[PDB]
Amino acid sequence: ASLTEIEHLVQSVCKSYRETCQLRLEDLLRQRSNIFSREEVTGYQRKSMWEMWERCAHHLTEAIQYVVEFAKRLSGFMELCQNDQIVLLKAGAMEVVLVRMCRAYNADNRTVFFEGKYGGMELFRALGCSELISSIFDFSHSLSALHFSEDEIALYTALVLINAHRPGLQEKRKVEQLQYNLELAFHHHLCKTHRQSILAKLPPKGKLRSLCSQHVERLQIFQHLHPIVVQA
Amino acid sequence: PYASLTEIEHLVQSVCKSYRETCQLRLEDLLRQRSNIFSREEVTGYQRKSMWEMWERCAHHLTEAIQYVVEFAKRLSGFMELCQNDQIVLLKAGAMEVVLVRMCRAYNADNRTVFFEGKYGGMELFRALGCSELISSIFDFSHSLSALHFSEDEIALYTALVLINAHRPGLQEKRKVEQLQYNLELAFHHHLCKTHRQSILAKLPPKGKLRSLCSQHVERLQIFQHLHPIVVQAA
Ligand SMILES: C[C@H]1[C@H](C)CC[C@]2(C(=O)O)CC[C@]3(C)C(=CC[C@@H]4[C@@]5(C)CC[C@H](O)C(C)(C)[C@@H]5CC[C@]43C)[C@H]12
Ligand SMILES: C[C@H]1[C@H](C)CC[C@]2(C(=O)O)CC[C@]3(C)C(=CC[C@@H]4[C@@]5(C)CC[C@H](O)C(C)(C)[C@@H]5CC[C@]43C)[C@H]12
Repeated sequence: ASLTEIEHLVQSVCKSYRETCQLRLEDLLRQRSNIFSREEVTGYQRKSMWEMWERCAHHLTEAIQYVVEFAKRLSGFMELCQNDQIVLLKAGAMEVVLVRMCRAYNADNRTVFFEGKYGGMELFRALGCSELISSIFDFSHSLSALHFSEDEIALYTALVLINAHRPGLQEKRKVEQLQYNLELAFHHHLCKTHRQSILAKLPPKGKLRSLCSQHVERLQIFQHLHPIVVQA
Repeated sequence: PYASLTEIEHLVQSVCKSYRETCQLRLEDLLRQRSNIFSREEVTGYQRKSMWEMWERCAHHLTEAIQYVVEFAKRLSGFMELCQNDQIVLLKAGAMEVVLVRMCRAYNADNRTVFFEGKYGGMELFRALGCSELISSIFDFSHSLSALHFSEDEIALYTALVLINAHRPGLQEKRKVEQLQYNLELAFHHHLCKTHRQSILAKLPPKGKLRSLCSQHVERLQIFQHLHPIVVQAA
């Protein structure tokens, strides 16, 4: 495609992101000084595994709704058939949530914004999967080190989601073409803003998939269907 | 392993129990409201609404009804043993089909009205949807279902088989679904036998009828930029 087309794709992906970013970055940043006390930590830690999983499913669900609304504003995505839309969301909506997560993560003290205050990974002890949790914290930590702008997140997440490697696609060449255009958009934007250097520092592609499918598997143990599926 | 009388009886109970806990609205509450009918002015207030407003309302009722159907599925212990892919295939194909069966409970065959947003109204309430043939078709279908005079337990067992259908294309563990379907069939037939209700079997909606009605609604939702309503979307 032309320069004008690539520019228009950059603008439309960032617009769609901006409209669906769930919480404003400034609100997340302002809250950084607001940290759970030890007593509040041990209040979280003493909760039933069932209660913590319920909370964490509910945050996952709500964050995924914003990601599906992101996908719905990418005119490329609304052109795909229904099965291919489901395939991309089922594999990618939760991966996008885990990238967006880095906005709510404070690298200075290794804490995340969770339910009104920042807390460290020990807040989630009642989840009973401390290796998974610690790895999630390492992944967000590696993302924080890139210092993403809002627009880099938009462009990077569009690529996470519009992904021709997902198994089960029916219009693979079409998804490949959309993905190709989105890579051009991302690359162009980074060159224009003197930020090409991040491309070599992005996490290995399978890392994100592995972190998500371990979450999905724990949700399944706790009787929650894939969080793309409407439940209550 | 061929299920005992006790095993099949226990299956009848657990399906009816799951239904009862997720039936969304109580039958009594629906029936009591039958005397409460939209006025002509209220009807034309519906009809003047934008296509986008009425599709928003109808998508919203569909979604919420599907959530109760999904919760129905999650309580069928057979269904939680299925793999993730099969769970999706069955709900994508069957959750809204269950909704269109459950709808008959909100349908009054005496005057062909449906309970919608606090009062009963005829199909003309839905004119702004711009698919009058489809809506007329849905009313005929609910009318035909109402003739059967279903009990809640019959809706429970019928709708479990709407969902657990081993012929849905794309199933990866077809054998597992066939096993579940066969027991649900025994459970439904056993219950109908015991209550002298087997005559309803020949009268159940033809193969594909439910599917065609759901696929038409999904297509219209898709025209109005709503993905398949099994997929979580703006709250
Ligand atoms: C993605 C962001 C969003 C941009 C803003 C709101 C968000 C929220 O739901 O509050 C902030 C916290 C995390 C990171 C959000 C969603 C999911 C996670 C999650 C439940 C993800 C799985 C993890 O293992 C863990 C339990 C640590 C987090 C906690 C932070 C949460 C709950 C939301
Ligand atoms: C299934 C029941 C439930 C047992 C009780 C609550 C229910 C509700 O959502 O209020 C009653 C009405 C219908 C039948 C319900 C769900 C969807 C339908 C639907 C939108 C289905 C599609 C049809 O074309 C039509 C537009 C006529 C109906 C309207 C009534 C509704 C909105 C709910």
